[PDB]
Amino acid sequence: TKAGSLTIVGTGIESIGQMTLQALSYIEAAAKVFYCVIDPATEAFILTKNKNCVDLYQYYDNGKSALNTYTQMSELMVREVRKGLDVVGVFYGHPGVFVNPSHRALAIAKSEGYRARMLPGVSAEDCLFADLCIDPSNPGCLTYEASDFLIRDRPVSIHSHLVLFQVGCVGIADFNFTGFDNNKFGVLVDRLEQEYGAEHPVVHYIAAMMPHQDPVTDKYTVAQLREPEIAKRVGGVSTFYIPPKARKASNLDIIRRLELLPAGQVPDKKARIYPANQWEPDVPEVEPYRPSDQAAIAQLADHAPPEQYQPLATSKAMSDVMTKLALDPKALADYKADHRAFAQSVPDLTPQERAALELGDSWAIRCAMKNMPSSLLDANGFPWVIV
Amino acid sequence: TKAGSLTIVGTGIESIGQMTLQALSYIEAAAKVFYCVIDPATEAFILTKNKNCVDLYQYYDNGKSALNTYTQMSELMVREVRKGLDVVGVFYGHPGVFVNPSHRALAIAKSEGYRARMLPGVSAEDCLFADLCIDPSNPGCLTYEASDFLIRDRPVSIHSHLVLFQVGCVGIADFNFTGFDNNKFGVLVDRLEQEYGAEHPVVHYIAAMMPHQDPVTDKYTVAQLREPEIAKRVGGVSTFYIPPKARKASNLDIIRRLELLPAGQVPDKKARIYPANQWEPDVPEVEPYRPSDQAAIAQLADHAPPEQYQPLATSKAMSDVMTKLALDPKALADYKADHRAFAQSVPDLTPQERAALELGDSWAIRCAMKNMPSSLLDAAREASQNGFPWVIVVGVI
Ligand SMILES: C[S@@+](CC[C@H](N)C(=O)[O-])C[C@H]1O[C@@H](n2cnc3c(N)ncnc32)[C@H](O)[C@@H]1O
Ligand SMILES: C[S@@+](CC[C@H](N)C(=O)[O-])C[C@H]1O[C@@H](n2cnc3c(N)ncnc32)[C@H](O)[C@@H]1O
Repeated sequence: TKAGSLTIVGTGIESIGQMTLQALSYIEAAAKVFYCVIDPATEAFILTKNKNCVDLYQYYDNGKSALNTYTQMSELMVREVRKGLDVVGVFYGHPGVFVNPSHRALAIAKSEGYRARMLPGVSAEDCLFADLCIDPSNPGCLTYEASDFLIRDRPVSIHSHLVLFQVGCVGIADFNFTGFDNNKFGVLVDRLEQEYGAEHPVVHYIAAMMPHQDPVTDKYTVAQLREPEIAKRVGGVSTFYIPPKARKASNLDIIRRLELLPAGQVPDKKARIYPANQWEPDVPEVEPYRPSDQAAIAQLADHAPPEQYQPLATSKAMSDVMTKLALDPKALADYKADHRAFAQSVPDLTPQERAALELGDSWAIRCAMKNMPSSLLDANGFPWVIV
Repeated sequence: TKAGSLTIVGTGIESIGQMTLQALSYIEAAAKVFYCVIDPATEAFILTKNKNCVDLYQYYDNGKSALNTYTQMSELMVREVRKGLDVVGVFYGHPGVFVNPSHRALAIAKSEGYRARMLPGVSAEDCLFADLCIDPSNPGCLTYEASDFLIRDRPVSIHSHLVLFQVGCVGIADFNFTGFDNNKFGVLVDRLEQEYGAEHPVVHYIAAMMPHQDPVTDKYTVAQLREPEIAKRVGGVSTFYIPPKARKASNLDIIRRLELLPAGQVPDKKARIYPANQWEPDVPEVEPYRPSDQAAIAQLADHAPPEQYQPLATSKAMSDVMTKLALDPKALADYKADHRAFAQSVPDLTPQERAALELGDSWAIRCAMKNMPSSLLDAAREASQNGFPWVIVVGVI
């Protein structure tokens, strides 16, 4: 209703490639773009996509508090929203993951009654999972800012993943163009030694920022982090991953109340699904091809899709319109204003496809796009993860 | 040297738009594509981008263990890798976040000496942060699978964010096409009552899967989750967000070791940085425009970029090649195989740009694309000494 909007989007971590299709489309559509990114290829790429961009990075300065910079960054965006423009703010990675000015600007915009939305992006933690070959679900994940971790004495779990952002700037309030002197780093190492022990592994992680670079995935002991040559390697794009120390056992009361037991059984805490976490100290080898695995693979020769499976059965015209709604913010806005009007103007849709667009309900769109078998409907069927 | 590769990529959560540019380019470049996605528009989109796709979802069945299905899905991918093909597996969201077969397939491919890589994507947790307007950094974030949370008695922190995936299938071991009766949901609700109290908020979160839909961001008390009408709403794509019950105070020893109070002390721990988390119970109003904020804004009129600021100073030819390397997997592989030959054949690069690309060093590329000041070039010679952005979470910093 009110003129003016703020859409905050991400670029991902690795230059250009980790930007989402929707982030790109919003950058292109914006009246004005404000950006804070940390590699020039991504900056150059953004400038090719919109003629009215402002680099927010110029609002940092030596001995200028980060908070004054962030107040300024968010005010530059919100000023343009107040003038009635469709504004896009761009921050590297996920624009809401360890970022101050995005949240400020959106909350101000929202409080003054403008449309305000954050679009998710690929974070450094997303890259971490991908590059270190770990899954937050197994065995759970604790994520902290390193200074907050120390100052608020945040709990660790030795049975779960621990991820620490900003380990290169422990206790730092003021910006500096030649980087952080991280001489309170030893305080973090003290905490890690107390929680995990001197010989426990810490993985120093830096996601590749350019498409041809390898990630840094260097394992050190907690004690090695005290060596000057090693502590020097930790910088402003460094994250630590600390693997679990032990496997947590199962709670017999919950096992009973969930009915996961037929008489006596033995699914051990150390009996793991392949593959095991390679960073975790003293983890045994797990066999990828056990007899049960071999038997499942043997069944592939006789495989047919089951009766209840729903094959895709759509059309070029329907696929085109669903793609357009995802990749054209203008088309989406029109559809959102008037389902019926929009749906009538779409060429080459079948009566079912048109009807389904008119309603906009998930089931109608699903039936138009998937053949639902008879065996299924005599009862929206989803995959999960076993941990 | 060994022929064949496995690249596993995500599609994000919201249909089509949340796919990354690199996920798309790998899908297009693949010899064979294997996918597991949960909306038809994303599925249809994938099929327009590659001619040799296989839907992995057909390997689920009633009375077939999930583990057997996952062994099968991974083996379909790795079989094609062993034949020397560039294979791409595709999973919705981030392909390594609450997903079994991706990790298995990659670990096998890696162990047998094939090129193997996972490309990250946008997870449901990423969507959650964006839609619920929260930052994992403030005040820290614990993320669990709901059944594992109960069975292993995983610890909560009442001072940090808690995110629980798979709240719609508590204790469920068998696959079935017609969904699941979440009959053991009450076991989760008891644990949440124990940890947080009956009146503590729980946010039922479902990210929009189609671009036109709105997310579900429905706040309930723990007690309200016992009502059948409310419990019925929690399904297979439901995640719970539980906000902090209290703010944690600061440690005086660390405040002293980090030298964060020259004057002694201030009088507050809940004098928050704007904005506050609007899901927290009894969160006070935070002032966005304090006198210090107004003073910072007043300085915008006279602002000039500092001397040390590095303006972009590149060329179309350089921007084009860096974009190509990011969006064309074949160009990237060629470049990686021989930096110098690749660099020689790029048209219209300046001598510095060519030299930078020949080396491949990130510092050299940066210096070819930005007008660097002497002081920053001085510091780099005698780890990367650049000012990078950082978040402030602790008010006293
Ligand atoms: C202000 S935050 C911004 C994070 C960003 N919004 C994201 O989505 O990851 C800066 C911190 O993110 C992490 N980070 C940024 N780039 C990284 C990279 N290439 N590899 C590993 N961690 C990184 C580091 O912990 C760094 O101190
Ligand atoms: C097997 S996992 C796969 C997760 C996916 N790889 C990702 O990156 O989020 C399924 C679980 O993810 C979460 N999930 C999936 N889709 C979601 C949505 N649209 N909104 C909220 N949570 C979702 C739910 O917790 C669900 O039970």
